[PDB]
Amino acid sequence: FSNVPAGKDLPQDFNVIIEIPAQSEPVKYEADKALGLLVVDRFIGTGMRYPVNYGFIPQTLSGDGDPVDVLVITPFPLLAGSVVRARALGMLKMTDESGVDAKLVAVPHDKVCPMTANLKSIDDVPAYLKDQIKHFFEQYKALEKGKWVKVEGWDGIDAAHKEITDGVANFKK
Amino acid sequence: AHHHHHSNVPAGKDLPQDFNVIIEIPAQSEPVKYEADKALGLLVVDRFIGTGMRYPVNYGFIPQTLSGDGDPVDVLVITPFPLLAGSVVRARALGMLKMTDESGVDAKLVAVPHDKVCPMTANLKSIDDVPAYLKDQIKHFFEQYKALEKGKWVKVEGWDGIDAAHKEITDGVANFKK
Amino acid sequence: FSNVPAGKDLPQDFNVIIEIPAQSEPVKYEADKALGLLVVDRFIGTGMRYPVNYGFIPQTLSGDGDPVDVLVITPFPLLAGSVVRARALGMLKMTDESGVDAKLVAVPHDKVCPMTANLKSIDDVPAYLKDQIKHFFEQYKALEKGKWVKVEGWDGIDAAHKEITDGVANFKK
Repeated sequence: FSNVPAGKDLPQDFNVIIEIPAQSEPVKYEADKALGLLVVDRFIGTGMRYPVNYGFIPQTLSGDGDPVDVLVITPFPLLAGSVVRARALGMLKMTDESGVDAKLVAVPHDKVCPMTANLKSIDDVPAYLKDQIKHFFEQYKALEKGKWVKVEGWDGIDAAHKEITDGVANFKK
Repeated sequence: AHHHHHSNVPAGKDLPQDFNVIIEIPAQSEPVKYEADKALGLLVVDRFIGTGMRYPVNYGFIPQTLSGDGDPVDVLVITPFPLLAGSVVRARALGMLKMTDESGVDAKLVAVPHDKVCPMTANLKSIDDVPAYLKDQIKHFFEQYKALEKGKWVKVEGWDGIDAAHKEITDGVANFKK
Repeated sequence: FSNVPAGKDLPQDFNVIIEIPAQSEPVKYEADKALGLLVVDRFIGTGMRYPVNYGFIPQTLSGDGDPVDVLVITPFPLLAGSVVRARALGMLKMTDESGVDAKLVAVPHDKVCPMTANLKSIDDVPAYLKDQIKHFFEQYKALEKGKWVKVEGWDGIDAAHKEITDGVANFKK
């Protein structure tokens, strides 16, 4: 996660470290140090599973103190902790109760995943998947307090690439 | 069975109503038992359990209890999605499932998590609150889970209440004390 | 894997180390030693999952430099890296763009898995399961240029035991 380059040919050709695999259970665990065990923290959202793989681009800083943030679309889930060579489709833009959030949207390299090769951009994503992606985030916080999420929409590849370019630059200081 | 008389984690922050449960088996797990082989340094496939029915619920134990010898208090955690094995969940009692083994009475505690870990189970106050469907799947699991094995049998006796649950917990923690 | 004996009573009674659990995702990973992580290699075949367990018999050597290959039928998948006590049902014979390949077909020992006990030969194996297994292999390299697979048919317990027997001997040489 630390020694993983951002990409072989940036910003078109980037690496993503998987965090949460598609279809993952909506449950947050939390290592107790003082204990050496995983503790069940809480149950996330209204009970909907993660609809895509979620991860990050290593060696990036997105002005969120966080790394650049990626939703990776694949026909089968990817292992948490794995690294996938990827390419951008675009981005999901959201507003929060505490600001703005863009998630990058990606598919793997065509040689890795030949089945996603027909997905040239975000407009190529079936409407059902896109609708499951946005709905996930709209229900994610659900319930909690004075928390919420509004999906503002989708941006394109060029915006994706800018997020990536800037992320790689920030991270260098 | 369970009440024969010949860790780091605490039993609860407010016994007996408020306890901790270490998950051993997640819900919906394959009915297959593996055993670590010390020599080989590998998991060996031990047996296919029962008749092929998956675990209808999460199974774990309350730490720093003894219900019988080398038998901690036994717990069936109800949660809308499975819990990682070796994970710890703060729970509360709903009641009990009462069973007879070829080795005596086996009483499983039933539980949901804490209302702030799992808001979805909040509406479940006792075993009567538990949908009929889940209740039937849980006792059915247990009816069938020794099915394969010579000289082994189970006899599900029925459900007990939150009071009986709470008493098992106390005995449990007390017996671990002795 | 190398600590592991071939069997407790060869050839009828043998051990299989599981590599690929049944129902596994058709996704191939690869450990990158410089990185200390798993890298997503490739999405395999046309997207059909592995229809059976796959492993090998330790302390063997088939005719081709590899250990004896095994297809292990079980009601439920088996953990990769685990060892199961098994018996033989027969063989699946294929032709390849580069030659032949025979796979051993096994179920676990009756006491390990009572529900496979009625399967005494390959003829007892449901046709659906059989068709599933063969189709998997036929569609597997499918989508690779100059790569193909042609299932020729099945052989019986005697050929299975022979492959085991010869395999054990080869390893000793």
